[PDB]
Amino acid sequence: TGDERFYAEHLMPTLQGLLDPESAHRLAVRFTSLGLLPRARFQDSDMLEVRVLGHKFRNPVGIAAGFDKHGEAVDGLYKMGFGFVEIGSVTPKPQEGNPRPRVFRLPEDQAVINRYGFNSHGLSVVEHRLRARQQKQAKLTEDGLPLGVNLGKNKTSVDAAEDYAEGVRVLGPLADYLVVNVSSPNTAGLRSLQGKAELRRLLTKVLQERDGLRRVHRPAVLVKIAPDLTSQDKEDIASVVKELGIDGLIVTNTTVSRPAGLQGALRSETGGLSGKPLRDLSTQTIREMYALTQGRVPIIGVGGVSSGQDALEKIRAGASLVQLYTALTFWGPPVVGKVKRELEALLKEQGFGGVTDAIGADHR
Ligand SMILES: Cc1cc2nc3c(=O)[nH]c(=O)nc-3n(C[C@H](O)[C@H](O)[C@H](O)COP(=O)(O)O)c2cc1C
Ligand SMILES: COC(=O)/C(CN)=C1\SCC(=O)N1c1ccc(Br)cc1
Ligand SMILES: O=C(O)c1cc(=O)[nH]c(=O)[nH]1
Repeated sequence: TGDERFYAEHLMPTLQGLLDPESAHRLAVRFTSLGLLPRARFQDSDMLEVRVLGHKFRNPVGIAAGFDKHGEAVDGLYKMGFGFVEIGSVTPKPQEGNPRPRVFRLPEDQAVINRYGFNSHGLSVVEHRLRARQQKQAKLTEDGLPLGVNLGKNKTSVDAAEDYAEGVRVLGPLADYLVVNVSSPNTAGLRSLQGKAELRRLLTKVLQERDGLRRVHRPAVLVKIAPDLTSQDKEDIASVVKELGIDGLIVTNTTVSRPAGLQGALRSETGGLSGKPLRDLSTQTIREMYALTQGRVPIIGVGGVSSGQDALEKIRAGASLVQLYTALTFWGPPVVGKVKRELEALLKEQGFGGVTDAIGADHR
């Protein structure tokens, strides 16, 4: 399309030339929340529908956590053509996150590095925001457009599992799925929650809290993992997820690694790296986790998706659904329909009747 070129060649480079990335993000959140978006001309075909996590998803392409941290732009993101929206991470108490600057573009790499540190309006503020559109969301959910809520921990929390439990109690009843984010690289100690003994204790407490919610308000619970895990850590996660009946995995968060070859001047900033250089590390992590779980645990695949091919690679490796964030920085809103159109094309070329038939196809 005309819109795809204009955004990619003119609008987004202009925005980047005028605004630091934090400012640009805030402007984007505001524009999205007001629906000031190009026409999403693409119409989701039936071949893109997926049923997973107790829900229908109109298309498998979602917005990854971090773009709408505080649940301000949900409706605008469905307008953009996402099949599902995930907000957060949300922490129990409000907190400012790290000092500025804390996000960095690597345009030569089609990558970003961030160290926001869980800036968050907190559970109460987000609860009230979601409550104001709760039945609008119920209708969307029924129509195949579900909502996820991603939960974090405050910086000075003295009991991580209690922070997560509080999130389950407060936002659980407003979500179609919850995400226990134990993979931010930007909160000290947080990734150690991925260890076997810590995850089992943490997850058992999360699941108990969830199961105490009334049936119509009881979300699926997913765990979001890092791309930097050891083999032992992956095996341990898979074991715990099976043991406890965790509903799904989100694979992956940003990487603390710096793959060889990065060109951006800002490559050595501290934080998590996203976008193109994370792509195949994330696809590989999906593949491994799918195998370790016997294909029985739904996976949301994320990291470096900016085309239909990238989405199909993750689906074929084991993802039921995919998410993207960093591709918007570079391509803007038209990227969404681009992914979807390309994905539909490739599915037909590869002889799949729909997305569902492609899930895990590389393992067979
Ligand atoms: C600026 C920024 C902020 C993020 N904040 C969060 C977050 O609060 N919670 C979370 O689970 N992931 C967070 N993420 C990670 C993304 O959800 C996603 O896992 C990652 O960026 C890989 O996808 P991408 O390459 O399409 O950006 C963030 C990513 C970026 C770029
Ligand atoms: C001055 O800023 C704009 O014109 C923007 C952007 N943030 C526009 S114009 C139409 C549009 O879609 N956006 C936009 C919205 C979300 C995102 Br993500 C990127 C750009
Ligand atoms: O720093 C953050 O808030 C954030 C960054 C990120 O890359 N991942 C995440 O889970 N949190």
